[PDB]
Amino acid sequence: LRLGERVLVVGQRLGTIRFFGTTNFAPGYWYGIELEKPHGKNDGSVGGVQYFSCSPRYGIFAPPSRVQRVTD
Amino acid sequence: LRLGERVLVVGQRLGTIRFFGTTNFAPGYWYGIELEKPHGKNDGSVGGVQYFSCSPRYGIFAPPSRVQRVTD
Repeated sequence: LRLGERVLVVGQRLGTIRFFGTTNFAPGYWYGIELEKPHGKNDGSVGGVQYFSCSPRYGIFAPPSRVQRVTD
Repeated sequence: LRLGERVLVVGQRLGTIRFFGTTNFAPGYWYGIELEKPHGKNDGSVGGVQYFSCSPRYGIFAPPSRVQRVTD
């Protein structure tokens, strides 16, 4: 890992669960989460299909394997 | 994990290494990274102390354990 190298940084963002269920963008069950900061990718909808509703950029979707309670 | 519950979502952000070295904010060696999106926490400095320089919010710092090459 040298200077200039493109990388991926692993981290956690705090948010609130606003949805859990199947979706159109992918198989499986997904949590829809509203972050505290504009670090998200959507407003609760994906490709026009709504799942939950929040301000643009604060919305995000993640599989159970990437969601954990703060108290854990 | 019910609706309304506050949680932590684990994810990865893409970025470029712009620094590696010791710092004032904490012991150990830290990578300073400039993300592609305003999802960071600083402009390359922390508490007035500069390490690298980038636009506000695109800068972030992370320990070796949380940084990985894209090709991995």
